[PDB]
Amino acid sequence: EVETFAFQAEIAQLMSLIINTFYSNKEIFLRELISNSSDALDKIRYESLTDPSKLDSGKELHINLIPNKQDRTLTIVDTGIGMTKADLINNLGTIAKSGTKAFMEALQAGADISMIGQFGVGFYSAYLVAEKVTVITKHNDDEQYAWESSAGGSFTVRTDTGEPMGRGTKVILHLKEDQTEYLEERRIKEIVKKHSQFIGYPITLFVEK
Ligand SMILES: COc1ccc2c(n1)C(C)(C)NC2=O
Ligand SMILES: COc1ccc2c(n1)C(C)(C)NC2=O
Repeated sequence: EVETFAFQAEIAQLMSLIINTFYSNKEIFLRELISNSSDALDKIRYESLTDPSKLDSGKELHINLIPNKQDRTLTIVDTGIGMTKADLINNLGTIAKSGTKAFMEALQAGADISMIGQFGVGFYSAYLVAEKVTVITKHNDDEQYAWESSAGGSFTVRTDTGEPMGRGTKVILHLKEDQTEYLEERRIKEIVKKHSQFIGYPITLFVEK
């Protein structure tokens, strides 16, 4: 059973701006997704201080970067707090509305797309490099879900029947045909070192076979 939802008009507008604007410095998408993963990890770690049982779904706090050339995907996996169904449909988008308006105003005043994370809507930079984004997520208080959007104004949510993740979030970037440099080990290594070198969780860059 697949549910289809419309983005808020303001978020659709943000996504079209990201897709349509000419802007060569696309690599910052990775910093933004890793930053989100670090925030999610910080959150479950803080909650576990007063309720250790929140780590019964997995003690390890880490980020994995997994390229796959056959599928032309780059996956950013974390074992952070995860997202509930309400997070996926409502909560994050509610919070994103104000960040989007501020980001739009900053751009008109001379900011650039690389500053998107300073407004709390860095996730949508994924559409600098991906034609489709799939998000698999599992929060301790909810079931495992799959969210997906190719932009165009809509997204879907369904219960996920794939491999159980335990707890956390996988962001699967279905890369655009001209963005496959982000599958290469040396390129990902370079970007992590430049923009994410002090993240307080181990980042493991998987190798392809
Ligand atoms: C990467 O997984 C998550 C899970 C929950 C949350 C987030 N990311 C952000 C976007 C940092 N805000 C949340 O509430
Ligand atoms: C997976 O990490 C995130 C971060 C921010 C956001 C999202 N996911 C969705 C739920 C797609 N909407 C957001 O604003």
